[PDB]
Amino acid sequence: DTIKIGAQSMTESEIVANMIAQLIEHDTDLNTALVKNLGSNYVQHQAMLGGDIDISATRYSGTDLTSTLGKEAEKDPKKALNIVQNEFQKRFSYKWFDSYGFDNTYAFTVTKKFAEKEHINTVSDLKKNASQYKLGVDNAWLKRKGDGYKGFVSTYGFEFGTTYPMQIGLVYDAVKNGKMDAVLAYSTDGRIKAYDLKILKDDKRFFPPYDCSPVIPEKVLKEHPELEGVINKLIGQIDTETMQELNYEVDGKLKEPSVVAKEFLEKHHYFD
Repeated sequence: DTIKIGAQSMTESEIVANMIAQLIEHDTDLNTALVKNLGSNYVQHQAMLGGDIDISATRYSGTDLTSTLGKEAEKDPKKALNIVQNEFQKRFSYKWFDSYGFDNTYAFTVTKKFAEKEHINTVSDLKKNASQYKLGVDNAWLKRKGDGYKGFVSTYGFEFGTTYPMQIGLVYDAVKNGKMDAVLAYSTDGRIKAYDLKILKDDKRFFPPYDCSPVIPEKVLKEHPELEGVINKLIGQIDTETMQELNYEVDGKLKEPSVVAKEFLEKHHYFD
């Protein structure tokens, strides 16, 4: 009776995974374990297949759509969501829930200085001097299909001078400190606001939506009928603006994801 909760290696996945674990134990007698440092959605998916985790705390619609399901990058939020839901159900009997209420999308990000200096408002504005720029990206974007670099190139019609892959958590100082001209940040990271960075408009709508949801096998839900009510408490409850604050509590204020989770659940009375 130990529910195994997967967290991807993002602050966000850790906060949400602890929130799920605590809400489970508060409402139930099921205990819980966290399985951290899953490198990606593929790692998260494989582990669910093998039964190493019972719950993905965080999955993102555009990410599994273009990799796990091998589909085209659907550009509409609603349609892209319905497609992963019906496909996860049809293919695996896994329930991809409705969103928590937030989108966590790749976002081209620069300092306000650099954008005045280079006159940048949109991702197409980068084209003009692109080969002069250094771009910071995560370990996994350059090789991704459909929504990765290969696809960025054939949509936007240019490449950056040099691309630097690094742990996502480092792209926020690297851009503030002039070490990169641009980075491919994640929009729910709270350091974008905290460092007064600028998100460039994705003017060609290259990126799919990345609405965030928990995923749990039906097999696991039927086995523990009191689980879905728990998870249901969180659905539609965390907007982007809230998830940016929560993330910042860990990345900026250096609090444990467990403490951030506890404090959020306490503020909302554990949603009863």
